[PDB]
Amino acid sequence: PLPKPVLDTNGKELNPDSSYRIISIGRGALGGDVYLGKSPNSDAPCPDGVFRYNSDVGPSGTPVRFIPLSTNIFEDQLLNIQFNIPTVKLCVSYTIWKVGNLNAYFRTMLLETGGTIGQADNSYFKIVKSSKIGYNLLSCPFTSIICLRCPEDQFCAKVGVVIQNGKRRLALVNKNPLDVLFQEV
Amino acid sequence: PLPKPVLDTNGKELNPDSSYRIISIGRGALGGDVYLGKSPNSDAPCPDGVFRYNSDVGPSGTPVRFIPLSTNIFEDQLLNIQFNIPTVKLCVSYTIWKVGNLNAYFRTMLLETGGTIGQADNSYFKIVKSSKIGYNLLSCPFTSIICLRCPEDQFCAKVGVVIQNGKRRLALVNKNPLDVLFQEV
Repeated sequence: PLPKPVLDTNGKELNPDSSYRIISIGRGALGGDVYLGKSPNSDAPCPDGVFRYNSDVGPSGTPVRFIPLSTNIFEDQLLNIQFNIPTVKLCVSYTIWKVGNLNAYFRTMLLETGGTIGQADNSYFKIVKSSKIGYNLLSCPFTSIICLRCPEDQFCAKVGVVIQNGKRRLALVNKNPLDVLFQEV
Repeated sequence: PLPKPVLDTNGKELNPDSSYRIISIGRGALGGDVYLGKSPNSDAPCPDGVFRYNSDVGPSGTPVRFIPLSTNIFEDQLLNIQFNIPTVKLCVSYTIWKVGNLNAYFRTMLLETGGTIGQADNSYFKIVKSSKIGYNLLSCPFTSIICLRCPEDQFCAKVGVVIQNGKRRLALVNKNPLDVLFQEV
């Protein structure tokens, strides 16, 4: 390869200082965009959970920006994600996407906000062409730990959805990842 | 291969209901056995940290047992580890080895007790021949999550040591893993 850029919904390359909604390929009740929601069982003072609505015949997603290593947004390269919105003074920190501690009930890690930019921690994701249609999100937590004999020595897993309190919570999964697209604003 | 068994310090295969000390190949202040210590900053009611002494000219390690998938203890197969000792009624749970949440200061996960047996969670380890001399411990957390294109789809990392409050705390590392041996009791 060369590095392959990630594309808008219209075809335009992704711009580090434009904001996009993550939208789902599914049409119907089988669809709904990514948004920032309050976690049913969080003790954070801010909304800190990454969900997606139950149907696309409702609100639009919360817009996000992407922050690559540098300098453009390519497929298959570590990058931060961050909801791009106004927030109360108390919540400015709870917008940068992050993957949380192991959750025993779901047997996986959930996506939340409260991460950090440009640090080898739990805030690094990847975009990749899906297998069905479009793109998938990947989570590469623990970049700062050698994954033995793994591609580029890194742990990576597919982003998908679990049902937490009847809402759709984004989480690391094994089957059925969330196929998505990126609609500029 | 066939499956290769793990050996005692005397040569005898490892027995699921015998207990061993994890001892270090280093001689001197360069040595010290694995033990169960109180974590300087834990809010657990029980000692819950996996350390190793600063010199071998001191106390002996806390003995452990091993619990394989089944039925014997081989190299390179998921297995639980558990300090095999008497405990107050309140602490019976804080003996089974486990790897903890990401620690931001050390940029890695630390070893603690409080795990569980026979469950695809944060309590699974592997034994493997080292590269220098003897054996190493491996940590395979998140067995219940597909590691993309990884050997057997699993995240694995080398067990080693960080210095937490001047004591030696076992942790996942990248270089210099802890070379160990197993001395029956």
